[PDB]
Amino acid sequence: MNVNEFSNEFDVLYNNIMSNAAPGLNEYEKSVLLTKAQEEIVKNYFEPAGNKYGKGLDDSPKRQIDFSELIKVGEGVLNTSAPTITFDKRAKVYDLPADLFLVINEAVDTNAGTKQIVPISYSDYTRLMSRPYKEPVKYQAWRIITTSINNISVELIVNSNETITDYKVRYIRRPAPIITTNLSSEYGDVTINGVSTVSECELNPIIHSEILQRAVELAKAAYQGDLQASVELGQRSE
Amino acid sequence: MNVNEFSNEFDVLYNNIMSNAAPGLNEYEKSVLLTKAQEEIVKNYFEPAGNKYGKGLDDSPKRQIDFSELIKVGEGVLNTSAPTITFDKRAKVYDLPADLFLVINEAVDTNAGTKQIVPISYSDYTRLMSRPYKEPVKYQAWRIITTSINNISVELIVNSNETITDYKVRYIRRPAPIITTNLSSEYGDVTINGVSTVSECELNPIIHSEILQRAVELAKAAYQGDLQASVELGQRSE
Repeated sequence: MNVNEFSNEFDVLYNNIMSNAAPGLNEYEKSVLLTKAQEEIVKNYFEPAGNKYGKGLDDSPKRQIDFSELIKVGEGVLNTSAPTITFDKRAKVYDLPADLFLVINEAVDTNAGTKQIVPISYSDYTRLMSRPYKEPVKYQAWRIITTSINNISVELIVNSNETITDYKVRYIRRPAPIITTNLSSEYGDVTINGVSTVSECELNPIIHSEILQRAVELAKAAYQGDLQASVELGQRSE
Repeated sequence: MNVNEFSNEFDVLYNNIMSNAAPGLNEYEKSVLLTKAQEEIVKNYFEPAGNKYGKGLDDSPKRQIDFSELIKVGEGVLNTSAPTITFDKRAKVYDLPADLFLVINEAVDTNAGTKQIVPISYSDYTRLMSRPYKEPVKYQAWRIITTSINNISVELIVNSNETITDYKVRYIRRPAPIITTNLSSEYGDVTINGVSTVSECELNPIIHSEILQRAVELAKAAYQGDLQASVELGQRSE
């Protein structure tokens, strides 16, 4: 659905079947609600417990087609420019892509061979560093996040006696805003996420209906003005 | 089969087929279990009562070929370097090789010809020195272990008016550890028997599968962790 279809069809649902019976939303407000709705839909359909089916990213064909146009593969760049301090002796700091939303697969190409990266929690790190050897298994590497400035920096703790030659990251790209008009034309300097012009949906058409319905629900709740409605539909913001 | 194949097939037999797969083992853990299994298999197979067949070192072609790659022949060094207190006034002290696991044959070349060394027990020593003669039979010599520091020292008793020219010892060499990967680490160098570098199995490939099976059994016994498993699988340490 083009942006013009998202605006026209919001009023067949929010505005009492385009009857001007409900309050009436500007195009900036519709754009804001659509952007928030798409963020909510992505977050809910990612986590299995966030949706109504109990199914996550790759738990059904529908979920696979939902995130199909967000999945991106990018390389990490060595953060040798800044001589920071790492928590681990053998940690090579790598910076991740800027348009990163959620990581789902990471791999590192060493001289010994490719090794799947395990994002290791702060408890497992303390548990595995209390042992004699203190290295990953032969076919894996660890990863912990470190001091990050306006980006995402990750320490790659690969086994000693090995050098990192590559670092591939497969992640969900940050969705672009949904904007139904040139905001600068009538609204002075309002931006949704830094873009003031018409922005289409960068998602598969399968979830456009989901996003529009969530936007309509959010609009109706924000206008009913009840605290109860706001807190109830705020549950699904995550 | 090389160390890589030990580790790969160890994973295959341990956790790559099991239904509710357990955490994979670190290479230090795998090397430890392989070395322990190696020593256990050697000790089981040297003693007939230690294995189900009732067959010892040389009781079948398989048992010969098992230790074929572990047999070594050396010479004992006369221990006149420093003074010492021999239990028997007419015994010459000799030092065995450091890498000695088990003695299976000894022989001494005197001026009166070669003589097979019979390791006499302490009760046999007491019985034999109660007789009027107190010397070995024609074509043999007697032996008892004496004060040993850092290596076995040995007291040889030959007939009167006989000088020893050399003392050959057919023994079983101490098995070298099986280490899958260079255990060098920035957090601390760990060793199996004092060596951190990669170490292949220096025994015949006929028992490599045997060592792997014993390693898997020990791994699963450790995984269970109850006193029962440790007690019943410690019976085979010997």
